[PDB]
This record gives sequence, C-alpha cells and structure tokens, in this order.
Amino acid sequence: HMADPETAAKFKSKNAFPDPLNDPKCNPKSLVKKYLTPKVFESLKNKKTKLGITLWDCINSGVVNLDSGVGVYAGDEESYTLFGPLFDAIIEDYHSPYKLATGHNSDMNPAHVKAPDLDPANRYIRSTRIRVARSLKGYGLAPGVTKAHRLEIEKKVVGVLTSLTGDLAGKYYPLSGMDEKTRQQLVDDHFLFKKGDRFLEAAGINKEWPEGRGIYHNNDKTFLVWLNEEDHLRIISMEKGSDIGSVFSRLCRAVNEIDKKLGFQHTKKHGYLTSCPSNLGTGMRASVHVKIPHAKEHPDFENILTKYHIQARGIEDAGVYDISNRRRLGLSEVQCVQDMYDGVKALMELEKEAIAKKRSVFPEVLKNPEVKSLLRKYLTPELFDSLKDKKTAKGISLYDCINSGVENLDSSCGVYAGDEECYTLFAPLFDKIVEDYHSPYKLANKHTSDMNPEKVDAPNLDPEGTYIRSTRIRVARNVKGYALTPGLTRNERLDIERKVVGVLSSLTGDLAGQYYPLTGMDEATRQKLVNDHFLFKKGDRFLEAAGVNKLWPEGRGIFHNNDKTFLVWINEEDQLRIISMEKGSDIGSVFGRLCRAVNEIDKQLGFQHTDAHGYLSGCPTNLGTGMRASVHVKIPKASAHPDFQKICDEFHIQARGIDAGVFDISNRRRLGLSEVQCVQDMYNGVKKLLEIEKST
Repeated sequence: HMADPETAAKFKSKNAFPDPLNDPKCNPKSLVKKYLTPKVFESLKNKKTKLGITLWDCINSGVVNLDSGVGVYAGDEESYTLFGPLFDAIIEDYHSPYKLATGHNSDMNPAHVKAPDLDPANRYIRSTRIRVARSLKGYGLAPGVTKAHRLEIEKKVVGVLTSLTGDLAGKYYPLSGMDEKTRQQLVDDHFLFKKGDRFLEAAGINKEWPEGRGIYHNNDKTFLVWLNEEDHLRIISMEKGSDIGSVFSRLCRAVNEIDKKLGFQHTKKHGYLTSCPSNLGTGMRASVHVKIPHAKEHPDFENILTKYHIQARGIEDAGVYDISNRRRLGLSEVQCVQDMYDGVKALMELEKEAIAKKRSVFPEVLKNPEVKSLLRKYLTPELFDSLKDKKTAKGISLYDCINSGVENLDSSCGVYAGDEECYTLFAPLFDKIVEDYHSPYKLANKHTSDMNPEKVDAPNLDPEGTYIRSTRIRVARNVKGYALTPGLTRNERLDIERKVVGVLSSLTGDLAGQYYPLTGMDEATRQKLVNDHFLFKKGDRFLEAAGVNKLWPEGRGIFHNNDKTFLVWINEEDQLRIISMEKGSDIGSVFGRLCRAVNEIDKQLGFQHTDAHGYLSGCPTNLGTGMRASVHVKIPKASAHPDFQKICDEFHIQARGIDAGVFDISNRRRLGLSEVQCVQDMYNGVKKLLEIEKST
C-alpha cells in the first residue's frame, strides 16, 4: 500500500521466488500473485531476452507494490513470448473472455465508423475522449528501452508531429530544458505529466528521467501526445460535447501518419504491444461524460452496459457518469468506438424517454397558489396543451423555454427564449410576459432602434464631478444567424466567440484592446481582471436551468480597452454585453464611444432584431434597446424635493442608493423608446436633478 523496494531487492538480487507475494498485505486479486507460481518462477528465472530482460525485471513492480492489480510490465516484445507462461495467463485473465488463440484484428479507419453527432445541443453529453497507447517498431518497450533509443524515438516522433497540418498543427515541448513558464501553462491545461509513480519506478520505466520525454498538443488543444511516459506514445484526442466521430477521425489522422512514417509494435495475437498487458490490443480508452440520472434507475441500464461492453462510473455534477470501454482485445478500434457510440446513444435515448414523459404533462408545481412568476400567471393548461408539442427549427420546445421557471419556483419571469423563433412560435406565452414586464409597451406599437450619437444633445453636466461621479451605458446584443444563448450548440458558441474576437481585435483608436478567454485563464490574469471588476463567473441557478451554462467556460471571454472605458463580455448571459464607462458626467461621450463600437460590430456581424421586440435576448427583460444607462450622482437635496417623483416619472428613470449619498440613476424602460431617446431622457432627467442640487 506503499512501495517496499528494499524488500523486493533482497529477493531480486538472489534471483529467488518473491516471498512477499505470499504476504497477507498482497492484493489477493493481484495477477502476478495469481500466476507467478514457484514452478513458473523456476522454469523462467534464468531466461533473458535479447535486451537482457529477465523475469524479475518484469515482475518487479508487482512485488515492490504488493497492492498491484496486475503487477507485471514487459521490457520488450520478446518478453511476452519468452515469459509467456506468466504473461499468457495474466492476459487471458485481465482481458477475459479474450483468448490469445482467437487472434486480434486492428482497424484504424475512421470511415468504418458511423457516428452522426449525438448531442450538438449538449443536453446530455459533456465531453468525449479517445486515447491509444503505441510503441515504435525496432525498440524495446518503455521498461527496457535504452537511453540512446529513447532519444531516437523522441526525435523520430517529433519529426512527424511537427509536420502535422490543419487542426493537428501545434507545438512540441520537451520535458528536458522546459522553463517554469511553460510548465505552468501545461499544468493549467492539464497537459503535464511528471516523474512516474511508485509503479512505474519499480517497473524500470523512470530510467534517465526526464530525458526523451515530451508533450505535443495542437493549437485547438483537442489533440495531445505524451512522449515516452509509460509507452513510447500516449495519443489522446478530446473535446467538449458529443462528437466522437470527429474525435476519432482526428485521432486516426495523426496515428496513421505516425504509423506510415514510423511503424508500430504489433502482433496478430496481442494487437499493439504496450508496457502493461492491460493496454494490449487496441490500447484504447474511450470515455464520454454524460448526464443520465434517470437512465441509471431504469431496469435496462445494466443490460445496455453489458451489451456494448462498456462501464459506468461516477465522475454541479449530480447524475453525470463516465462511460468507458471495458475491452481492448478481441475488438477493433473501430468496433470499440461504434459500441461506445451505440451504447451512449441507447443510454441517452433512455434519459430522453424519461424526460419527454415528465414534460408531457402540465407542470404541477405551478398549481401552487404562492408561486407568483409571470410563467404561472400566463401558462394555462390549455395554452400548455396547444404549444407543448411544437418545436422551433433549432429544436427548442416550450418546456425548454419555461424550464428555469419550473425548476426555480421563486423566479420573477421564468421564461427564456432559446432562439428568435420562440418569440413567434410560443407567442401566446411570450407576448403576455413581454407586455407584462415591459408595461406599458404593446407589441403592436413596435420598436425603433437608434444608435446615432449625433441625435443626442448633451452638453457636459458636471465637469468638476462635484455631483456626478461616474457614467455607464451597457447594451446586451446577440449575433444574427445563431440561436440565443439558451439554445446554442457547441459549434455556434465557438463560432460566435471567434467572430466577435475578430471584430474586437480590429478595433482602433480608443477602442483598441485585448481579449481574455476564460478557458485556460491563469491566476494572475484573473486577479487583475477581478481588481478592475471585469471578471464574470458561471451563471446562477436561473441561468443553469435555462441551459445558459452549457460547456462552461468554453467560448466565454472578456475584452477591454486600454483606457478601461470600454468592456465586452462574450457569451456570458447574452452573447454580447457591451459597456461604455467613465468617471464624471459626460454621457454624450460615453454613448458616442458605445455607438462607435456597437455599430462597427453590427456592420460586421449583424444582431438579432425584430420590429416588435427590438434587439433579441434569451431573457425577455433585455429586449428592445437591451440597454442599462447608469449615472452615479450625489443628490440629497433633490431626493427630498417634491419635483423628484415628477422628474423620475416624466423621464422614466429611477434612483437607487450606494462614496456618499451616491445614487444610481438608471433607465426604467427598454421597449418603446430608442437608444438615443433613452440616453436623451437620462440626460434631461439628471439635468433637472442637478439644477435642484445646485440652486442656492
């Protein structure tokens, strides 16, 4: 249960049977204990491979580490035959029901896999990963490879890897000579490996550490190679989402190229040769993270697992399971992936059946009297019945839209739109909620957008900042051509991030700045952002239930200008949250800067917009202008003045408190007035508040 190398060495130096295998501490499930019998030991203790590999070399880790599951490593290919009486038994046990006599067939042609993307909307599956172990022709395996040959392997591999093009293009980092900065980065990406543990140590695998070891990854960070760790190659293809077809394609592309140029250790009986016999055959571990708490309780759950030879283990994450293959010998890589795909699909269809069933009925929780959401107010059972089966082109149902209000009974609204079509297809519900929250606006009135700052007449109110401390204007926007945030697929969100960053990086003048993706953000970048109050985090339970938090934090990021007067959040609650900000009183300048930035983005990308709703948002509260204009101002005199109420009411502004009696003055309306009108209203209102605070 800890390594005892000193005790093993006594027996090894005498070439005697390892007595500690008969030690009560030893794992009674140890394969080396089970099959290294005194007679097996006697028969094989004097044999050596061409590389000088002995039986003791092979069994050493299993004696040093008595808690071992397997407990042997092969120093070379010859070890599997010369020490066959040991390895054969171990293999056929671990890999049962596989029989070496049956033989193994490899298949790394991704075109043999039929895998249409299971879950692009990411309703169930969270991530997909495929890993294979390989060793190069012409060398011993990792426990027996010579110092010179490990270096030759690294060199040959790197030559192929750095030749890779397209999405496989990337960079190699040798462990030897790696600086602290790089080490930190690779840890942050979880790409780093360190000196092997007690098991690899005792196997002889750690020799010459860290010479000849290295890490390669593509620029997308969806392809990773560990070089000369436990095997010559550990090759991993991975990404968020469900697209195992694309993951396996990328894997195959790289592996076949290496195979072509270099060649792999491989036999009919064993498949690909690896250091540990657990990794023979396909040498593959395929893994999908999927949320299936309902399918788990189904009586056909274990039957599906058994049928496809997969296993389900536990991994915010309730109901999430790691589905993985149990088998590597007797099925091809193609077959493993297809079983993985078919198996997860069957498990997913179970979850979907359970959910469609529960969604087939009016949400009983809404019947409760003390629930006061607009959802409850307007969602009658007849309305529910007339709409519950209709779906948008992007696959959004009514229940998708109302889910957050059903899961969060204490919501105010409780309805999110997954896409533009929701506002039309589920209009009998959405119209009522829009006109309630945005009262007195009527959708029949329609909305006029206006982002021309020259139509605002705003001579600077308080140049000294005596009363007005800061001025802020934010707009929410969503990019035309996509779902809204709650309905986004993985690829849409990534496309949005890519195109927005593109526009933002092209911004010149006082709008020039830098982007900070959340994915792979370091401690110091974060801290810096927190200090400026620029950082955002994963959405709350309302956003979580609305489907807004999917694949967090992929596709999410932060941009700000050098002056820190311009800030953009990407794919937070809306696809775009755009903020212009200043100390002092100059609303015209803040709005002028905002318009310059928003209009440029509009021209390049386009926004989601209708005549009736103005700019579209997943949250109906952010429709129209999607604007929040904010002025921080010290107004003790006028807050007590009796024209105060009249002023706030005429100009549709409201004051809330916050260093002094600084009040936040913000706009009350978003639909029925243009951005220009909103800013002009704010200017006019604040002007009158100032005239009272300044009278003598």
